[PDB]
Amino acid sequence: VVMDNIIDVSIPVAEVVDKHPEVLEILVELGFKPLANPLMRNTVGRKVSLKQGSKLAGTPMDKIVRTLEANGYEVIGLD
Repeated sequence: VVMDNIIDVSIPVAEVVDKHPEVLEILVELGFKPLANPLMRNTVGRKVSLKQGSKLAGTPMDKIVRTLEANGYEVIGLD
């Protein structure tokens, strides 16, 4: 059963990164690289979810979901 490493794409990106610090290295390769810096991530990243952010960054959600699954995560909060 899935228990750990769950990522909700519908909550603010900062909340994701706080819960999963290791996921930041993945996200910066998926159009979220300004959020590498804590100050940026805790400003813009508190307003934008992965779903919202992907539309702004022009990264297709399928690319994000595939990448996250390939690195051990289970994704929730999809449309």
